[PDB]
Amino acid sequence: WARELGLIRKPASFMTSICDERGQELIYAGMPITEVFKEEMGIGGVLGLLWFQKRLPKYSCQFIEMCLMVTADHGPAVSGAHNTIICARAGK
Amino acid sequence: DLVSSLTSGLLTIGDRFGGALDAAAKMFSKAFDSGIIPMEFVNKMKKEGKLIMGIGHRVKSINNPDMRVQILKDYVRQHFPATPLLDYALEVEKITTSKKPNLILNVDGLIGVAFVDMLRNCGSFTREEADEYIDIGALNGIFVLGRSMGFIGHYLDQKRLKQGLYRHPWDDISYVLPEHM
Amino acid sequence: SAKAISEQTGKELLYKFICTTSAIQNRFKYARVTPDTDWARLLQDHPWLLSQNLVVKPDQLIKRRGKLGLVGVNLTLDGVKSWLKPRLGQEATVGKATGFLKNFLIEPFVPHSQAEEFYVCIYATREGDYVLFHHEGGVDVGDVDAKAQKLLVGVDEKLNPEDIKKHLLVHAPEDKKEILASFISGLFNFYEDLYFTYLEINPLVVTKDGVYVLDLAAKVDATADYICKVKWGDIEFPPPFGREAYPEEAYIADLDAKSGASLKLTLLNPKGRIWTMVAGGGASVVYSDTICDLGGVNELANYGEYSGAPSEQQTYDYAKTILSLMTREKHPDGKILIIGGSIANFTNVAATFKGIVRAIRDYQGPLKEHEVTIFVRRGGPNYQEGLRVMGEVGKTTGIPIHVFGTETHMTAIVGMALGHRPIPGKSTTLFSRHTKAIVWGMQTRAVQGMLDFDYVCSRDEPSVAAMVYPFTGDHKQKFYWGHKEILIPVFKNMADAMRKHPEVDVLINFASLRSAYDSTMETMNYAQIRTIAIIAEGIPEALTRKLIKKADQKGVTIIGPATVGGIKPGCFKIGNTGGMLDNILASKLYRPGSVAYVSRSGGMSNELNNIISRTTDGVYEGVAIGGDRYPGSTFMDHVLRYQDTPGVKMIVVLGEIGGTEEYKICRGIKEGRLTKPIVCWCIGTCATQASETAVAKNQALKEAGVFVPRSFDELGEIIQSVYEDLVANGVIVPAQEVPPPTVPMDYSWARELGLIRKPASFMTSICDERGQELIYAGMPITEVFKEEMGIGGVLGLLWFQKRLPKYSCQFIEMCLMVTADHGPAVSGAHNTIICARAGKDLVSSLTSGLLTIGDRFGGALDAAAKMFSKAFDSGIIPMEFVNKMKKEGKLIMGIGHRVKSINNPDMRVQILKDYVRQHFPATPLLDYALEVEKITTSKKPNLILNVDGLIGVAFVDMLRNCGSFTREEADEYIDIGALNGIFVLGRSMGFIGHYLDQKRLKQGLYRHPWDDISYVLPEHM
Ligand SMILES: CC(C)(COP(=O)(O)OP(=O)(O)OC[C@H]1O[C@@H](n2cnc3c(N)ncnc32)[C@H](O)[C@@H]1OP(=O)(O)O)[C@@H](O)C(=O)NCCC(=O)NCCS
Ligand SMILES: CC(C)(COP(=O)(O)OP(=O)(O)OC[C@H]1O[C@@H](n2cnc3c(N)ncnc32)[C@H](O)[C@@H]1OP(=O)(O)O)[C@@H](O)C(=O)NCCC(=O)NCCS
Repeated sequence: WARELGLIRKPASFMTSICDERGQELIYAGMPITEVFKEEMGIGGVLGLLWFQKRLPKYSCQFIEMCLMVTADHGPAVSGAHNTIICARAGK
Repeated sequence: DLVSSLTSGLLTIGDRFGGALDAAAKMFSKAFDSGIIPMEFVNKMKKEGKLIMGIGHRVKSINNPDMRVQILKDYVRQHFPATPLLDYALEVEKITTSKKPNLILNVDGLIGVAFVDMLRNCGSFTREEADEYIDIGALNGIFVLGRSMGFIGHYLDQKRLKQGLYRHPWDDISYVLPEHM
Repeated sequence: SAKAISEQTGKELLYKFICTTSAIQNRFKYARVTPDTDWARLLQDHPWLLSQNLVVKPDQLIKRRGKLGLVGVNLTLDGVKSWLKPRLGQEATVGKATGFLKNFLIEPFVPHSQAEEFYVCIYATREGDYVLFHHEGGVDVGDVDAKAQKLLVGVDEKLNPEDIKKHLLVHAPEDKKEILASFISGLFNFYEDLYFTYLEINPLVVTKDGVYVLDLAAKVDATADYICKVKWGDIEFPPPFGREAYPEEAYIADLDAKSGASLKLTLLNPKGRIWTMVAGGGASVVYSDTICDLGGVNELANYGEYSGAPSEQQTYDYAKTILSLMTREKHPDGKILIIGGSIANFTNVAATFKGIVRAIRDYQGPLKEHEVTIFVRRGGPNYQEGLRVMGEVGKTTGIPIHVFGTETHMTAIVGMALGHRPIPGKSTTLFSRHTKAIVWGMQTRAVQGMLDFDYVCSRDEPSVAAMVYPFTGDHKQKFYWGHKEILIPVFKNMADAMRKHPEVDVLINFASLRSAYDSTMETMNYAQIRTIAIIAEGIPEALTRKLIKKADQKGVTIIGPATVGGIKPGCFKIGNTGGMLDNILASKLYRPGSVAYVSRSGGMSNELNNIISRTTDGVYEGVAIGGDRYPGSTFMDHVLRYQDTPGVKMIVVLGEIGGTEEYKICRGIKEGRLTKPIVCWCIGTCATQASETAVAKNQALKEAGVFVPRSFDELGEIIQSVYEDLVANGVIVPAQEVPPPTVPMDYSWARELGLIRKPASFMTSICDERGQELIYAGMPITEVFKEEMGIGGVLGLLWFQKRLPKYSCQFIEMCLMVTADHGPAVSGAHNTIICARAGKDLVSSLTSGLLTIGDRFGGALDAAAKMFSKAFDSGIIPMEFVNKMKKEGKLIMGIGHRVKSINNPDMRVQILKDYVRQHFPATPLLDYALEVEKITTSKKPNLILNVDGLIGVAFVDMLRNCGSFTREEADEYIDIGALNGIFVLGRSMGFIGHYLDQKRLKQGLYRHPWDDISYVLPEHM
């Protein structure tokens, strides 16, 4: 009540310049979610919005998706995939 | 569950929280084997702009001291033969509390210098073992294994109070977004 | 603070760090004789005592021992042994001080004539250093300023021996003229290199063999240890020669040592009636001055302070020591306790009063038994509630307590106490409403105070353009402009701030003493900065004289070296001057007045704001110049700066004892320079060089047309008289009190004074970290270590919040010893080894091993407890339980092994089973589990009771069969997972061991070869 009638004051931590969840639309970096889906940017476009806070050009967006496609699975011999298999086989 | 709650608490024991246990041993033993005075070690450490690890604490001061530092000091004075690095660290502590009262020699610095004393002034560690166990990280493990009891205690307590999901209210945030990206 | 050093350490530093080609003599030939010293070690350590002639003299900072006759001259070893018998342990009398003699210095006696002894004295002043030399030294010189040749060497400049011969050695002997210049130049170089202040070598004796130094005297700038601790070493600063300290005085000295505040106590009279426990620097000397000026010279008991916001425990200890010192003697006329103080800056008055009234309620019986009268005056934030708390304790205890606030004059409290009255070129316009500053450093409290002042003084533009901090990168700090939230950029280097903001002209230097000099020397070469305020403290006198010199060169004015700043109402405020916005709005410092003032200390500036506010129309521009030795701008520069401003109508000046500046005020007003009415008072008369004392400044200023009150009780009366004369003459036209803008206060301040009531999450019934002792479950950490409960005991405190019995604590230590490492084959140890071989770190290796302890690995600690305790509370015979877990699938958890079967036990289940059967009273569930294992060993021999099942059933049995668990907490912890906690905390030792061991064998990255994979991929998806 004392801040709704506007008299108290509060220093607020956690500055977070990404993804304002309040309001009538889920705004990303500066661009709303309906603009994200109308401008037809893939997940590379929202990687540019959330991580870099820039609307990256449409060749860099496809390059970010190409990087997330080639840095997918590379066999289960390697150590991280091996630990995931050990924890899945322990049924976690 | 227990392992995910304790584990998501244990993945913050880094350099600012609780991982000063090894850097307050490496720094205080790298400035004791290249022997300077404490009053020049502090000058060098401020001149380089880096933090003296294991000398600062957010909430405790000299007018509000933490007692767990005193319980360890009164043990390492008696049962420990020949502990000079702790005396060096106490010298640096009072040099820094003469300026700012906030900067008090932590338990994360007292355990580091007392463990270097216990490794290199008791038996069975010569000088390559007792420096390998500082370089490898056997002093962060003391903090992680000690604080696991507290984190499991906090999991059990928040499980027994039947508390709900946490939401962190928007009046503690101040979103500072760009204009229109 | 330049303080004295002993002759032994002076000669030690001289003989060790001198750099001369001259023949120095008697190097490291001196002996220190104490009352506690022996003689065999002395003869073995210094052999020259058995070879030469000896001169012994007391070194307890005794001045002019020749005029007193305490010097042993030309004696043998038995000569000094027979002469030191009435000198060691006898209370000597020197000047006006009778004190113990406990220190003597022995020198080799030298042969010398009257024409060999000279006088060298290098003492520091504001412009530079004075090298004073006299060709006729000794004790009977007398006139130390009327005969000798002086030479002023400027700051940041060197002294050449040709200049010594030209100005200083004109009347030296010719057979000493070549070596004396070398010794004086080396002595000056050593003086400048070790940061002394006043070095007096008398009497120096240059003879044919070399140079002897008979007596020495030296004061060293004690705050230059951060630059010269390697050259000083362990300096033992001696106290002045006087009476030995009382143990309570030494107790408060120890409190000041181990505290962060300033806790001073000195008992002038342990029998008298007037005790004064007054917080503040200048507040204590002002209260003792108006005790002295009201007939209380002889019966003033103590004087001291508790300044700089002490903790509640520390102010309780100080007030307890004062209330115990005023208790042991009786005074039937009546004892008076003046718990005074000025307006505090930011401290909540109710907390310090809470400490003092704890010390009062601890001494209420003796305080009524000894007829005390407590007079309290305090101001600042929440002084209303603080004085109301003190009035509540005065009502409830029954002792007379008289609380006064900002409405009272500062020292009329001691007026109504003793029975005297009843109890009821440089610039001028430095600061403007377009003046933007640059703060240097992370001082967000001071910057938010300045921005709150800029809001409330009706100023449309913030007076912090940017902050500068090189230890972090460039970012944008979040600050509060009224209700609004603004971003203020903190820059790494000052070049970016002076590039993007060319409108600034003032840098507020909040760097510490180890970076303030370099920061303002980096600042002073920038053209836009025309004033510099250095708020730090500890900066040495040599570095601040170099700052004064470069400020006079570059034309900037400096209000730095130990200050709080200075406030110009309506335009600007330097950091933390004034205090909170409560103080700014109560003292009406938001609209421009017509009075200017100068002070030296920053503690009396708030009282000056209060007095001018209550008795005048406001303050136009007020400045405190600093609490250092050589202030960056003295009183006369600010009075001349006030003279050229069209807004000032009168000027108040608050001076102090020491330093000749009010004489410059006298000469400036007499030589036709000052016209506006000056009011002044020099605080701290209290004299119970005599040409620069406070009564000298008062008698000098009273005659010279300056309005000077008699005591400090009448300062506001004099200022009100001068103001009502100036409003009768029609020059002062007071404006109308426009209402200011309002700021919201603070969530922290509103909860501290207690009117907000926010609901708090995170209920946490464990480990109260706050307060003074790390409290565990309900028991402090000192009781944890005193009652010898191990890590099982602190597990019972943190996890279960009960005091577990000593067999159960040792049982939990036994469980954490058996559930440690069990080989690296297992899933969690394997994951820890793979993350350690991928070179990660301890917490990610242990953590990614700990994320396997679920159901199939580490789940038998809890499943074999829930199973054996569900099927024991349902009343089932062990044969029926084995058959019930047969028809439903469901192999019994906690039963089975791979090798150790029977007549070949587990040998770590046997240790736990032995401990439980020997120590646990009334263990039914282990006996039920042993009946089940006796039934199921008949099927297969290797169906022995596992250790993961035995710890489960022994733990459930311990919880529901020992004390302090009922039965519904005793299976609540089983349901929540205290057994999973036992396994995870046990196996963490093994996983950290595996991390360290794979880090120590220096293993490489793991690849898991394709011979052990067998890909079973589809055909073409
Ligand atoms: C833990 C820590 C963040 C707490 O410090 P803090 O109370 O927040 O102090 P702040 O960072 O708010 O204030 C910064 C000022 O104090 C200085 N300072 C703070 N901690 C310092 C430290 N350990 N060593 C040297 N200087 C320190 C900063 O240099 C800076 O100086 P300045 O006044 O000239 O600007 C910090 O001291 C630290 O990182 N210590 C090393 C890690 C550690 O020991 N952690 C155990 C306790 S959590
Ligand atoms: C048939 C044979 C292979 C079975 O041997 P086995 O040791 O009983 O092996 P099993 O796996 O069947 O034993 C499991 C038993 O222990 C029980 N058990 C196993 N794990 C259990 C657990 N955690 N908890 C409770 N019970 C468990 C099982 O329920 C079962 O008991 P059940 O009979 O009540 O069902 C054995 O008898 C044999 O070797 N026969 C060949 C001999 C021969 O003729 N040789 C040729 C002549 S030269």
